[PDB]
Amino acid sequence: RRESWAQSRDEQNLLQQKRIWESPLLLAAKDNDVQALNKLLKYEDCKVHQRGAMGETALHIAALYDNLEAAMVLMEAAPELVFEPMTSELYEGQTALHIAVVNQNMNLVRALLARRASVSARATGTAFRRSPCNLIYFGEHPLSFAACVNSEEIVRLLIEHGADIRAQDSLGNTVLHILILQPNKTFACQMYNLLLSYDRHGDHLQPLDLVPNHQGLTPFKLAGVEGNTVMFQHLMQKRKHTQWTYGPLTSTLYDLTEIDSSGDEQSLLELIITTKKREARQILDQTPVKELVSLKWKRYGRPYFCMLGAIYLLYIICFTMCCIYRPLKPRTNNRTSPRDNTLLQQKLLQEAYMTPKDDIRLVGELVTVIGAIIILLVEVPDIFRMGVTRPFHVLIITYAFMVLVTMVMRLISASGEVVPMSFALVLGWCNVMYFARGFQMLGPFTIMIQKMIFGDLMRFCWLMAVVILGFASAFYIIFQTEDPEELGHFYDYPMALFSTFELFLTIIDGPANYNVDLPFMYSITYAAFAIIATLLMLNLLIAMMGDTHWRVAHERDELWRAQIVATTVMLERKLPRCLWPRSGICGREYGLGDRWFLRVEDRQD
Amino acid sequence: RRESWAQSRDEQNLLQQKRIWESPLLLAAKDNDVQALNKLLKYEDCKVHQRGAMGETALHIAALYDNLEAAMVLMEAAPELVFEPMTSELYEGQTALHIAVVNQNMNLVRALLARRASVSARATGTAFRRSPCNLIYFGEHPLSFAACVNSEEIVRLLIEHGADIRAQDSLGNTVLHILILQPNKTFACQMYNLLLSYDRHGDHLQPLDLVPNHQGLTPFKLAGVEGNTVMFQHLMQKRKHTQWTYGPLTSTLYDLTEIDSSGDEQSLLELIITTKKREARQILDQTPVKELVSLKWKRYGRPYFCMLGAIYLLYIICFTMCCIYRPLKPRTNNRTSPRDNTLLQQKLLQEAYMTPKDDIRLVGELVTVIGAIIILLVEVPDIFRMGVTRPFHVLIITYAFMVLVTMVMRLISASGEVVPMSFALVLGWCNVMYFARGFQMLGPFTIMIQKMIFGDLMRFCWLMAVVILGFASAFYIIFQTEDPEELGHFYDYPMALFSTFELFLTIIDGPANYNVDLPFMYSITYAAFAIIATLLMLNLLIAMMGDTHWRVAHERDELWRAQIVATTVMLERKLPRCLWPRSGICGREYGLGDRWFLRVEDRQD
Ligand SMILES: CC(C)CCC[C@@H](C)[C@H]1CC[C@H]2[C@@H]3CC=C4C[C@@H](OC(=O)CCC(=O)O)CC[C@]4(C)[C@H]3CC[C@]12C
Ligand SMILES: CC(C)CCC[C@@H](C)[C@H]1CC[C@H]2[C@@H]3CC=C4C[C@@H](OC(=O)CCC(=O)O)CC[C@]4(C)[C@H]3CC[C@]12C
Ligand SMILES: CC(C)CCC[C@@H](C)[C@H]1CC[C@H]2[C@@H]3CC=C4C[C@@H](OC(=O)CCC(=O)O)CC[C@]4(C)[C@H]3CC[C@]12C
Ligand SMILES: CC(C)CCC[C@@H](C)[C@H]1CC[C@H]2[C@@H]3CC=C4C[C@@H](OC(=O)CCC(=O)O)CC[C@]4(C)[C@H]3CC[C@]12C
Ligand SMILES: CC(C)CCC[C@@H](C)[C@H]1CC[C@H]2[C@@H]3CC=C4C[C@@H](OC(=O)CCC(=O)O)CC[C@]4(C)[C@H]3CC[C@]12C
Ligand SMILES: CC(C)CCC[C@@H](C)[C@H]1CC[C@H]2[C@@H]3CC=C4C[C@@H](OC(=O)CCC(=O)O)CC[C@]4(C)[C@H]3CC[C@]12C
Ligand SMILES: [Ca+2]
Repeated sequence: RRESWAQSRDEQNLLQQKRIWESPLLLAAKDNDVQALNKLLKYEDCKVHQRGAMGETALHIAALYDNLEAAMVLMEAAPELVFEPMTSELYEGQTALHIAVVNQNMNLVRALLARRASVSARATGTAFRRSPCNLIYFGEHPLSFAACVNSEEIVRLLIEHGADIRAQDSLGNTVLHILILQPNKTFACQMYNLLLSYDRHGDHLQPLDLVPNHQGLTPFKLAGVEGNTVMFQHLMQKRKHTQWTYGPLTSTLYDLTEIDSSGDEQSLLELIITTKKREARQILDQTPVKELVSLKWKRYGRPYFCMLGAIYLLYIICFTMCCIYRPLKPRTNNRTSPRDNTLLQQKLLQEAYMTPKDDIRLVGELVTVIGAIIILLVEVPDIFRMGVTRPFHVLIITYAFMVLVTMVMRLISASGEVVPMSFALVLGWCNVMYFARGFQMLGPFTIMIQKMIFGDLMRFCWLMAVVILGFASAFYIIFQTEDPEELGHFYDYPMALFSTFELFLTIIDGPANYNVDLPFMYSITYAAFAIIATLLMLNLLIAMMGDTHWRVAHERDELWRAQIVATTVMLERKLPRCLWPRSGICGREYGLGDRWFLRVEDRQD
Repeated sequence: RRESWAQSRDEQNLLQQKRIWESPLLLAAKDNDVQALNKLLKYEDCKVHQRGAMGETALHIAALYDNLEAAMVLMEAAPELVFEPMTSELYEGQTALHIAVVNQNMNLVRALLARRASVSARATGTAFRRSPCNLIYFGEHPLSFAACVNSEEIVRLLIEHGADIRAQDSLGNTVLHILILQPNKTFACQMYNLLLSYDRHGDHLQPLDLVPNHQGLTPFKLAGVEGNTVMFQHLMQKRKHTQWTYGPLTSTLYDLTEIDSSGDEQSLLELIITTKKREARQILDQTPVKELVSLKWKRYGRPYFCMLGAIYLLYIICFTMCCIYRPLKPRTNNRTSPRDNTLLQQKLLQEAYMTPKDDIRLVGELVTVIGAIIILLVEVPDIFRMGVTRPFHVLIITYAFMVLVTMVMRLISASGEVVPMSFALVLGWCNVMYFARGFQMLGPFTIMIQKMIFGDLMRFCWLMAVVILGFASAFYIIFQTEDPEELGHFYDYPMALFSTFELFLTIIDGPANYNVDLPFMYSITYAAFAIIATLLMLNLLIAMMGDTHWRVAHERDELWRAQIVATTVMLERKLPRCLWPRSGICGREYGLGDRWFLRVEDRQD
């Protein structure tokens, strides 16, 4: 199932080595063999256009095994074999110019250009596309191939012979975008300068560092999403304008145009926080950005997050107050058939709103219903307007349904409404833990409780729900032939599981009676449940929750700053303008244009 | 709100760059432009006194962007432009001599001194004052500016031209005080020697290392408060007088005048322990001081701290003894209206002191009242005599009120006095934890209990008082329609919070009855409270109290020595002389003057 692509790849690469061993022409191109390559091309031609296992000529082989002399003898006998690409599906459109560039063969690339090779050869195969299957993402063009391998010789050689500097691949990446997607980040900085040096701006469109992809990303914005910090410090030096320097002081000044959210729908700060990478959050510490989100939060962002956290805390007190005064008449019927098993003595009211203390509650209930529709008007026209659904969004909409269920369940006088009022008194209060991110020291406590549930408890609840089902289905059998008035823990099977879950966690004690003879098999089975499940499997979980606290408190300040960017972006697109002005100091009154700058000085030495 | 100071700073620094771009004269001073600076000053003058955005001439710009030749052409056309300072509020009083010194421009400072520049220019701006807003604290004078940048050339150059070595800024700091407030501490040691070398003592007042500030600190005492250890080892070598050396032995001898508390109101040991810095306690390990407070404590300081801890331990036993024998007659009235809810059967006496076993208690009560006025006579005329109130002071005055409340509450025969007797039996005993600092190994256990309450429990009680209010207001609703004779934990709402606080910490068990049918929603809600709140949020707090024990026991001996200095200073000003003599061996009988020395020998090699 969807794994034969790596199986057919390995059969095709072995099919290449079979046809390279059958033909005497092509076996005389692996190891050069100029004595026989003369003699084979002397016979008549012996089929100079022999296609191998993957669409290849005899000149592709001599360029691939780095045979300079075997191609010089071949090109003098080749009428047009520089022109033909490979005609495969795996390696499609790869001319012989591509192969001679990647191997840094400087003498062969001078040869193929001399016989008029096309430098715009679209190598549109499937072994060159951006994929986790392919270990290389070089591009499509020989200028793109020469840039990724860090060869400063062929790059000068191809531009002189007319290579296009603005060519794009299938993913729309210009030749400066692929250099950001390379592992050797230091060598990609020099190639970023050398390729942009061949940009004579002749009233063409945007000058090669602003050309977007099919997604819309510039090379600056692509270096932010991909977590490329070395190609971010180097690309920022075009944008800072250093003012006066005064001994050790240096009053630099950053441009801040593609970083801050303009009238354009996206910004750099929105792309960093919503991407699926982890190294992209490392770029949120650099000197243009760290002084931006800590200036956008100290002013304009903390007072709008505490006013939004004091209305909600005076809302969920208004909901708790109008819910512990719920109606509750004294009874209707007699004590039903179970003798003393059924203790319940209220059976809440039907439809009486008299007695004016209930009219005070009616004002306190309509606030909690209006307050639960406004949640469904700023959350439901977000997901059903953007489509994708990527987690306190889902704990504030679930609260918003459980109030709206209770309204429908009361107007029709349905009976049991203590169940929607128990998913709203605990989902409603435990969302005040969301507002513990405007405080730095209370911030990543919400991170630890996520990584202890979904990372250390969902991985060890499957080895605890097996021991608990093992010993509760053994405790039930032992106390199945007993009298469940004394020692009545395990009286039926749904209670045997709940009263073994509690004995696991050591919250209830552990049963004994001392006035009766407990069955013999209980004293052995419980003395093996106190060992395998109380001190040895519970105290393995508490140790797993003691190095998830450690590896989060070790990076306390980095997890908080990613909670401030994600809050400020959420609070900027919803809360409108004239209450949230642009950050920084504008141009247009200091002779700088329509750009929004942000200066900062730092003592260096 | 009080953040426009950094906003008006950034607009003013951009207003400088606008007026530097409008004037052809001043734009010909950034990049020197000697072709046009000749042509502009040839026209007529074209306003040689043009003030820019911040009070500046055209010569300030040529000194700020390090333009030597643009000022040489300008000063020959400048009639008096060396004289005028900046006339701003930000950069006020800064002449052009200040700017040429900071940039280490040696050729320009020779020029401005040749045209008779004043070297006593009070640069009394607001961008030079000591503040966390300003990244530099250089001073006011060009001799003060040359000392901070570590230039040994201009410092010789200014003293030859008559710079005052004893000048003071607005904060009273002489030129040796600012060198202690510099980050490069190694380079500030050489400048301390070179500036003090120009001190020919000519029957002037105290020789430049004893001149106080407006606070009263000498440069030696300022190096103690500011935590500057490198400027403390270097400044101590003036004070030690080395005696005989005998192979590896070396019997050095320290001066100990500005360290130990003289008749002067302050000492070095009082300033270290009462300042708001943390690096100031690092200086309390150096060789003059560490052998002082460990000689002031082994004798004279431990026997006066254990006699003061055995009177108090025989006082709080006298208070416990006279409080569990409190009067308690057998009743007055009947069992009041609640059936068996009100179990109480004493209702303490009014005013009977007969039956001579009560006359023994009266002697035991007057000791506990006299003992609680003496606390209010050595503590209340301290805070209301010094004004500022900066924490076992507040747990010994709170004990002193709760005894004095109980005296007033008994003489008027008021009813409920079990509440002031319960803030005095627990505040009174838990102050014997104060006297666990005369013991080295019991010492910083009092530090750990502070940093676990005010540092790890006041930060995580706000994420626990939300879950506890969430589940107690859900447990109350479920057991609101029940019979609270069986399973009567949550019978009213103040008890639902207390019986969920206890279920959180796992001190009471967890309710069950097994003879009745508990409601269905309880078995789900409690099985989610045992997970989110017993093993996952409690065992996150216990891990937070396991790396606060670690980071205090790692520095066990440093926290104890700061508890001995703070005890010895407190016990020296209250307990008078003739019971606490001066430490060290005096002069005046060995030909050394009126100084109090302390010798120590150490094997070196
Ligand atoms: C009748 C009166 C009482 C009206 C009551 C309205 C408020 C109690 C509600 C209405 C809309 C709610 C907001 C709707 C959306 C959000 C975003 C939501 O953010 C997330 O889910 C996470 C995003 C992030 O991590 O930044 C958190 C709750 C919050 C602020 C809600 C807080 C409480 C609000 C203001
Ligand atoms: C921290 C570790 C132990 C997590 C492991 C998860 C499970 C082992 C626990 C967590 C939730 C528990 C359940 C939560 C609630 C109930 C309902 C309880 O009784 C009922 O309310 C249903 C009976 C009825 O139908 O009336 C029976 C046990 C059961 C299934 C519990 C069985 C054990 C469960 C699956
Ligand atoms: C009738 C008889 C029993 C008189 C009883 C008097 C003592 C029981 C009281 C009176 C004054 C009290 C003292 C008043 C002041 C202080 C300083 C106080 O120091 C601090 O608060 C912290 C200072 C530091 O950290 O060094 C600690 C308690 C102590 C020694 C008190 C110890 C107990 C004393 C001697
Ligand atoms: C009747 C009920 C409400 C009991 C009330 C008890 C609290 C009011 C008391 C009991 C124990 C006290 C604590 C005991 C010990 C310390 C350590 C103490 O730490 C230091 O003083 C260390 C610094 C130093 O070296 O002086 C600070 C006060 C504190 C937290 C105390 C704070 C107040 C507490 C919690
Ligand atoms: C270690 C963690 C859990 C600290 C978190 C702090 C709070 C969650 C705790 C600490 C003190 C507790 C309070 C201490 C004492 C009381 C009084 C108690 O009943 C009373 O005495 C008042 C009722 C009446 O008026 O008669 C009700 C619970 C309450 C408020 C407790 C509720 C829970 C509190 C606020
Ligand atoms: C009636 C019974 C079933 C009670 C049901 C309780 C649960 C449905 C609730 C109560 C507390 C909740 C948790 C409270 C806090 C968090 C942390 C929260 O973490 C973050 O959002 C961190 C990331 C960020 O910074 O936004 C994720 C949800 C989670 C696990 C919640 C998941 C759902 C929980 C377990
Ligand atoms: Ca128990």
